[PDB]
Amino acid sequence: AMSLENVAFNVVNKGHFDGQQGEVPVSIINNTVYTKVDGVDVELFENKTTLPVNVAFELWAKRNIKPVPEVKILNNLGVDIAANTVIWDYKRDAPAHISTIGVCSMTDIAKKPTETICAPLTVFFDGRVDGQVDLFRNARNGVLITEGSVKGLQPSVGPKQASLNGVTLIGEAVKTQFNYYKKVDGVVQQLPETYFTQSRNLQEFKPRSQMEIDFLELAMDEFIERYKLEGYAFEHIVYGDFSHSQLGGLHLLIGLAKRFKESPFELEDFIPMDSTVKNYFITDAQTGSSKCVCSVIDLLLDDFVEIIKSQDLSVVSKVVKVTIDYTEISFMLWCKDGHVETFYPKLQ
Amino acid sequence: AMSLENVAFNVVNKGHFDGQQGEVPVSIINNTVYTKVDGVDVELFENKTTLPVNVAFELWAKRNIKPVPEVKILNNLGVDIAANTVIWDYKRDAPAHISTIGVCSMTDIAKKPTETICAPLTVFFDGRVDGQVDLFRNARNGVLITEGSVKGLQPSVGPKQASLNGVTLIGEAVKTQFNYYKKVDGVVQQLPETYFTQSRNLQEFKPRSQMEIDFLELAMDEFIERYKLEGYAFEHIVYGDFSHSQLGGLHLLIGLAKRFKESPFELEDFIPMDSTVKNYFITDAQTGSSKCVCSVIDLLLDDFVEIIKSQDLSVVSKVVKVTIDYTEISFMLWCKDGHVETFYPKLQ
Amino acid sequence: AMSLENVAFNVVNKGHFDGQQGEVPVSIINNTVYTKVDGVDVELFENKTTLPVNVAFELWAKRNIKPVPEVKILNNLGVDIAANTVIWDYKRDAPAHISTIGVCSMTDIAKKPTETICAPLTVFFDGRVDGQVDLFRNARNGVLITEGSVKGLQPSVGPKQASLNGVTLIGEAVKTQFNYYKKVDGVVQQLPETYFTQSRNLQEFKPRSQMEIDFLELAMDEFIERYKLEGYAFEHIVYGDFSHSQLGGLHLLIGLAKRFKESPFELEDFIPMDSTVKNYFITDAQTGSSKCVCSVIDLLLDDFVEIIKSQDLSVVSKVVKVTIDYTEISFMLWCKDGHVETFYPKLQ
Amino acid sequence: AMSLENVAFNVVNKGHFDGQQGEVPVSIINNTVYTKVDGVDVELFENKTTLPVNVAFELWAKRNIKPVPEVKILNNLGVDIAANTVIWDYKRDAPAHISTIGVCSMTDIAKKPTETICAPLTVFFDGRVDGQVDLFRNARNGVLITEGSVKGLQPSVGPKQASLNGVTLIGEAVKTQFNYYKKVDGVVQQLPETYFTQSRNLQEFKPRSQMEIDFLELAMDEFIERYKLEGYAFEHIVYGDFSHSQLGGLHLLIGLAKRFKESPFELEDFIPMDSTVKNYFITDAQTGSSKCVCSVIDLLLDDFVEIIKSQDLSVVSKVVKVTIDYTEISFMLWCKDGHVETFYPKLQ
Amino acid sequence: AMSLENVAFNVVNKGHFDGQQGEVPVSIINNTVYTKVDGVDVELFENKTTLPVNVAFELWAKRNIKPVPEVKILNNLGVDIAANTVIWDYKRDAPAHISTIGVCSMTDIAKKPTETICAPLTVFFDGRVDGQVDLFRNARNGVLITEGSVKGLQPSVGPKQASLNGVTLIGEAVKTQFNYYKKVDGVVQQLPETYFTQSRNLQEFKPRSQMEIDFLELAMDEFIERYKLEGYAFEHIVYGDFSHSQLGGLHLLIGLAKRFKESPFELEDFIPMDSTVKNYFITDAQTGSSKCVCSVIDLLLDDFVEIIKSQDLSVVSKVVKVTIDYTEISFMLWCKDGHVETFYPKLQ
Ligand SMILES: CN(CCO)S(=O)(=O)c1ccc(N)cc1
Ligand SMILES: CN(CCO)S(=O)(=O)c1ccc(N)cc1
Ligand SMILES: CN(CCO)S(=O)(=O)c1ccc(N)cc1
Repeated sequence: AMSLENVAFNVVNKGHFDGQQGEVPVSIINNTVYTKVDGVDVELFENKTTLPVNVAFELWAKRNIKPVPEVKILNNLGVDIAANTVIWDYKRDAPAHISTIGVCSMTDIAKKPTETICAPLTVFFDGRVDGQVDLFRNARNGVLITEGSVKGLQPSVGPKQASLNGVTLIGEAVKTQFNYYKKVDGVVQQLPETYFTQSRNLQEFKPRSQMEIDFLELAMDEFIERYKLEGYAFEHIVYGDFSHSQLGGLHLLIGLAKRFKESPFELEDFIPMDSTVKNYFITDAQTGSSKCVCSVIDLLLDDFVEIIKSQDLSVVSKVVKVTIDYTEISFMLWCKDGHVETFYPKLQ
Repeated sequence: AMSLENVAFNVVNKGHFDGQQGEVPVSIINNTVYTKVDGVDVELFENKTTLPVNVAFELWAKRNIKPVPEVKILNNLGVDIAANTVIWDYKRDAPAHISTIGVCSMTDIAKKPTETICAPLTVFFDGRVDGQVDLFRNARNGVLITEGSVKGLQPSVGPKQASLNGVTLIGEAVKTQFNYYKKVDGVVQQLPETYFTQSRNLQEFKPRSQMEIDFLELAMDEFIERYKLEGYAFEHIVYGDFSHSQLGGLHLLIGLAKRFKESPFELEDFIPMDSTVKNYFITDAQTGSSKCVCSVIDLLLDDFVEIIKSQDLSVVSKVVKVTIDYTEISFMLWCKDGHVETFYPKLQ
Repeated sequence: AMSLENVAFNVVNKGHFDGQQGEVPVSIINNTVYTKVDGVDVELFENKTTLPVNVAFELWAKRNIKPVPEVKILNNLGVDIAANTVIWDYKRDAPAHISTIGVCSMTDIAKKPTETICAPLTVFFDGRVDGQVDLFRNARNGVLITEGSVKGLQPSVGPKQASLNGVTLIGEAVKTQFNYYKKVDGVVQQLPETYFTQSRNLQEFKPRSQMEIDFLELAMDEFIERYKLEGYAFEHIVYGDFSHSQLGGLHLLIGLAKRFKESPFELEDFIPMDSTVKNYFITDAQTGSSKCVCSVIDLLLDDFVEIIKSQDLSVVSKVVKVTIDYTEISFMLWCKDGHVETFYPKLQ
Repeated sequence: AMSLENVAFNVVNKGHFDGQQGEVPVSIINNTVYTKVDGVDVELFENKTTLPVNVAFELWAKRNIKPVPEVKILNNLGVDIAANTVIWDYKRDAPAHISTIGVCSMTDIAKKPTETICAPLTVFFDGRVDGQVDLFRNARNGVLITEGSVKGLQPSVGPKQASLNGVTLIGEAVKTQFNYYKKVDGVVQQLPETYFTQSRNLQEFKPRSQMEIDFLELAMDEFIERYKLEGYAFEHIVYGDFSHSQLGGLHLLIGLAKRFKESPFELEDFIPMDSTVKNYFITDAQTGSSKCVCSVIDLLLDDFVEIIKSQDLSVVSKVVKVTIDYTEISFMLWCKDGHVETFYPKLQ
Repeated sequence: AMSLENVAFNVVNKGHFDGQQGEVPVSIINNTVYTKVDGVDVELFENKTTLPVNVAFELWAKRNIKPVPEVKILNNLGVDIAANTVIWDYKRDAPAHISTIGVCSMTDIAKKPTETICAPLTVFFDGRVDGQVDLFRNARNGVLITEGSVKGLQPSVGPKQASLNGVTLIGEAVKTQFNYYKKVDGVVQQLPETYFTQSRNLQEFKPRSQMEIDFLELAMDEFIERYKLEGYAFEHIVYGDFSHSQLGGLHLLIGLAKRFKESPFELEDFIPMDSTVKNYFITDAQTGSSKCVCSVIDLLLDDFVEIIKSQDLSVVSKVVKVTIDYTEISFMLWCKDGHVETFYPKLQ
């Protein structure tokens, strides 16, 4: 017996939709949901989605509040819809998937993921919910996550981190590292060897290796010497070049974090979504050096060093493909006289 | 157990709110309420009120679908709020009253009209509903309607006509003529002797007396002769003068109806609401004669003739007060040499 | 090379989208599309849909401007989406279908109806367009219309009338009568033997048989005598009973049309969409007789007479199923002592 | 001392802005202006313009309520802005001009038309207002209207009709025929010899000559015989051809009016504005004959007959330029063997 | 002579409404008020309220700019409306009270608090304004604040802190500690013994006692030992337990502040309003420990220690009622073997 007033009752009393009975008075004005509290309207939700205000409110109330894969991973794995949950995309303030299965009457395409309407879609299944591993076994297309082993199915160990209510974290009190499984047209796929992005923030960046601790503490020249990175263009690629009007390199989040402690800068996130590679229009406040499209990836510095050291440096320009977050990322490698000139996630 | 989905269910299945159980999918987008029918959104309601879309939808669904007094009568009697019903104002596409009593959680000031919050307000009671005559007896301020006598209470016979779902009519299959009662500060008040407006439309005007039949059929000079109206300025007041740039007279709806059959004209209803006297910005299409504020009243021609013939015609200008629809309507009477020059509902 | 400015250019210069090249200045403000003409904004489109303003504008510009089946027929046949066209629903001022195939980048689920995404959906195909009959042969689910025979496919002759730019008409200069075909799960289905609604308006109703001419011209008692309709409750069912507060019968559009010439009435279309059976909240202006849900069907009077005369009148109450516009319409037949009491399209 | 509350006070008490002092409570919600009357909000204005709601309300309140030139004439004369008035465009429910001179603080580019900002703009002056003829003499660019002669200035007699509060009419109680004057770059320009459109409606069309009376009353073949119109394609051009899927001709409003009495049709006004030539997407309800862009002009039939009879009929195709409403209207004349095939206002 | 333009003039020139004369050009677009400055629109106000944009703008301009009681106190005391002022609720960006008395024509229910309409409402009076103490003496229901003594009335010393333009502070240059008085149905009430919340922020929390200084500086075990808090579950209740998926305890703002210096966390304020007890959906970033509804109260640690040490610890579960900010707060006390297990502000 779903209703706007009941969804509102649950939000007010439980912090989210929890299947409780009850109603609270609600008013909708433009794209905002209010509730009456002692005779005054209190805002419960502001719709930032392209869905109707009351439909978006319900999907937000019915969001998954357990640690879930980051939307970038789900997208990279080709997920179209989730089974009996809503993956809320906090970077977009909107549902990660357009349609639902057994969640909301307005967005439901089916009540159960076994309906023939779901057959052409990659359905996301959560092995932590009863019967979901079996639903994955019967579905033609799907992605499954589990905390433990699945008999007969060989796993792909996912990232250490997961999103819990919009907070990306490596769980200590909860499990955030999942086993990933995928099926295309009934066949259990073999997921590829992959690197993972670290999902760190510029403001609260923390090193996750001795190489990363040395990058943030040592001076540019001490570091490049210590890790035998001469001829690998880390001065340009990682540290960044701010001497010309166009900002040079600066494609790794750790290099942006090192710069951030000294001089601030503006990052215009012109396509605000979760993605393996992010594009920013950067303006350096100290120098005035800027770049319209600066691609940034948060790889562990050790992983980036491994990737750049595993390339043939004898060709002027070439595309280097790297599996990161299960997807194929194309990089542009530019070399001269056997040394790197630049290496960046290809803008295509 | 009120809900948006339940109100929508009742509208779809019952044509209005009928206390039935059930829910239908609803989407709200801007000021419109839609419901999903075979996968497509079908509009159920467009909010034209100053209330939130879902609140206005509920009050419209909970509107009184029995013949009820016209909003002009309720306003003239000082009604602030209705008891356990919504009087819908079809001329404004909005509730006739701001707040409610036992109707909607968002607009309710009380569940029962006996709450101390209601004491200062003139509450409208409907004697056709059980216990409402008693609630009027216990209310400090109120207006009561009934189909018959209430022991000890001196009645006031109201208009022949009532509004049934926005259609003003004199009932043949339903009763539309009510007894009216009013109380101010605990004391039953004697309602004045009053005339009533006829509530006719310009497009579908019908005569309701032999004098009105003679006005519409006979020529101007022979009607004035037949009814001894020489010196009463009916040529100006009722027929209208279109020879000058400013349109002369034309203050009785019957005169506008007679003109309408011959030449069309524009009536700009610049304050669109139900009222005993209406003001229009009129432009005559045939002549180009116009008036920014032309006050119009729909009195039965016999009643207007009686009012104008009961005036002392020896003073240049004076205010003539007439009780119409229970309210005092101030007219401006202008005379010269014992004859009427003009008589119009005085523009306040 | 689709654009808002290009769609606007075509609307301004061609009256609709016609694949022409060019751009005109456009401004979007709230739900309205304007274009600059001699320095002033001229409204081109007001969005009444639940789609974004620019998306709805494009689908409306790309509407089918040839005679097409009425949305009620397409709905009754289970149509989900159209192939490479937009069926515009003029009764809802919105696209008849949510998604598109090869029409608009925002609403397209596929470019060609052969994509696996379309397989579960009943796709509408138009045999008047090259290659569409073959696409129907290869589609898993679909409805096809043609002007003539398709080799091997057993036809169903559809209604005489079709919708041309929102005008329902029986074509004289264009063909409006189509052959209909349907497929479910790869199998051509035999469409049932069916009656068709006449799609007439109350305001401009025209008789289409001598029985209908006799109904509108003759008095009630002599029409019933002439057509041997004694004991068939036409006085209640077709003519309508306005003597009580609840309006009796009045379920055939011809009966509403006969009443309309004499006395006006309000029809509140509370679910405004195209459907075989329509529900109205009716209020009779002359009597004040009303009904919250009055189901109305526009059958040719001869067809209704045939249906009611083909029923067993020996049971108190029973459901009578009739195929109209390819759908099963459930009627409620009430009898007493071998005579009809009432017969109405059963309110579901 | 301009204010929203003061503009609202004037609208409520005077029917428009009349420079009166006073304030009324106002509420603005979305694009609508309301005022409180006996505790309920009454709508005063709904913004249909691309200007802010309160700005549009003020310009509408300050509209010219005297007979003024039709917007099509002002546009054809190149008018950009009006001096100390607002010409309200009733066909667009918006101001005819973007900016103002001495009217509203939000839209004013100047307080007086003599400011240097106005010099490049063609300013409209009204000789009926004191000092406006002199302001035209001192303005670099402008259009002037007067009721009589202006010493030394060679006049142009304009149309018989003018717009009074949105009603186009030939004045009997007011003057609607003006003398027209124009200046470009300080130089008074000679306005061309011109025909005028009649500005009639399809629904209330009235003949304005014996030829027009004969067109509406006589049958096609006898009207063509009586007025020696053999070989002039009036059967196609004026009467219209509804035998094929594409509607033939039908370019004169009188021909559309003759057709309208017999069979109804839909005219989709896809560019809703005032113009000498109008374009409609027409669908004939009786036949199903239609045309995406059907250009229509309301010329007096005598004037159209004069234009078509003054053409050389010896060339296959050619552009015929005719001055109508002061603008050059390009027609397309198609001939074969010395007889007209078609003649239509050329679609630009 | 109130107006939108005048309110805007005052905001621009005085920072708020100050009764000055003058007007500035204003434009309203959707929910925003702009003013023209050198030909460009500058935003003055964005409506976040459920009132019309211009009405909300006026009440915000007319807000009380002196230190005033926090809305939580006024709510706890049952205040319905303020006398001749607007208490602006900065936590909701809306007026604290729906209606006004002598402030704005759109929201005024009366001009003076002595009107009979105000009789059933608890009116807030400010003894710092002339005549307000006397108005409290004559009002049936009310709450009065003063800086000094009121003859005959015994006072209730309120919190040290007050809100000055949305900044909660203990005044050094202004007086923020008021004497509170209340009247119900004409009778001067005796306000109860109460604790007060401290109204501190998590980001800028400052200790206000030696116990609070010791809590923030010492380690958990040193503190619990020093203040003899063994068996009082401060490890769970105040410090917080982050070892399990559900976050344990953490109900006092000081404990959240201590945690905040070490590890960040997300507090989803799902009912954003001023209240004695606040509810947050908390997610701990370091551990991933979370709780949908975590009730938080900012009591001085000494006050919380006093409350928990004054309870009978012999019952498994019981409701403990504590007067905080004049209202009764129910806590849930859970004990086992004479020791506290948990104590939290009861979620009811
Ligand atoms: C409860 N209030 C005061 C009534 O004593 S009110 O909410 O402000 C209000 C309610 C109804 C009307 N008609 C007007 C104001
Ligand atoms: C692609 N999708 C599922 C279809 O297999 S959909 O986008 O959610 C959708 C498309 C069209 C209709 N009619 C309904 C749903
Ligand atoms: C002042 N400006 C330029 C005029 O010289 S303007 O504001 O941009 C403008 C004013 C009026 C019209 N019709 C067009 C543009």
